[PDB]
Amino acid sequence: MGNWATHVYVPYEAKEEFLDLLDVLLPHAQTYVPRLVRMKVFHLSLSQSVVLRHHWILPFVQALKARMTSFHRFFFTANQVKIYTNQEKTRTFIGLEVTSGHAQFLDLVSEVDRVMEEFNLTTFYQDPSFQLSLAWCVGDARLQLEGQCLQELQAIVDGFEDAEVLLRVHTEQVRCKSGNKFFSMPLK
Ligand SMILES: [Cl-]
Repeated sequence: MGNWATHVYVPYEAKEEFLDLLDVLLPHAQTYVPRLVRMKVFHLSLSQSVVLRHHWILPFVQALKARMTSFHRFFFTANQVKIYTNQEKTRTFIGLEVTSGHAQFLDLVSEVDRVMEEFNLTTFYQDPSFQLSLAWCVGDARLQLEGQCLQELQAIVDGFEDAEVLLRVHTEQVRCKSGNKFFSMPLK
């Protein structure tokens, strides 16, 4: 029945205020790299993207639910613009990196990692970061986006009047995507 792309993350509610901020940030970045495309959904990753045999999807989700069940909602800040690539430098991203709340994400990762190991899947990246990805493009666009563009994007965010949309985000759930299936679970 195939091996399914599996990924664990914390959903980010993309409120109108956030999407309307992106309506300013993205065209600004597109003056430097027009081919940037907005992300469709937003979240903070807690696992690598792995592949899992179909037979183990529901057991994996059950194991995750049991470990995530005891964690509480918490607040985080994501208002620092970041340019990053995938490992092979064939995709570039613009994101908002988490500052306050990073430690709480690490605690979630520690429990997700145990479920990964239980299913013979890789644990999280060695030097972890958490970020809301806003937009991406093909190729390595760091030279066009780092420097002047990055500083201008940060100035737009800094000028967003400390809006709670980025400053004090209240997490509510953990979600596992496996193929075209989405399995949610609440934080307390
Ligand atoms: Cl372009």
